[PDB]
Amino acid sequence: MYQLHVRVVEAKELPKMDTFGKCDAFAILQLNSSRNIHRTKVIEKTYTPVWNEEFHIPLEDVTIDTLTVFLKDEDKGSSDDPISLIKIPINQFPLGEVVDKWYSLIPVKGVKKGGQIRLTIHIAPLGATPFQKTD
Ligand SMILES: [Cl-]
Ligand SMILES: [Cl-]
Repeated sequence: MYQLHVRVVEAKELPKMDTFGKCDAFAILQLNSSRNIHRTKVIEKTYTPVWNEEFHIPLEDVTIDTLTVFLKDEDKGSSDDPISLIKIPINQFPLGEVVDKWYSLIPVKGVKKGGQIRLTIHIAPLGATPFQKTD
């Protein structure tokens, strides 16, 4: 009955993945290893993508669940090209609080920089208003 509200706000300091242009970045969110897998839109040709997209993900156990965030470059022939990732424990957010923070993405092998991503995260009972403190 707890919901993870995650606003994938923006990222910065992304790598130039190819000689032809800037990154076409999008983010994938996954709860644990479950089927709850969400994707943002692709922002074409920028190192500072701004998505400002909200996702509402039902949670299984707020003491152990993990959110994986995986930043990738849109498929241009070789599948989506991984940039970087982070695994965020759900238990580090006080229940009911709206937490707006930057996170350091770990670049995958062969990638020169991982980027930094801003997420606003709010875990609340599913009937509460998302992205407002649950007093
Ligand atoms: Cl182009
Ligand atoms: Cl939205």
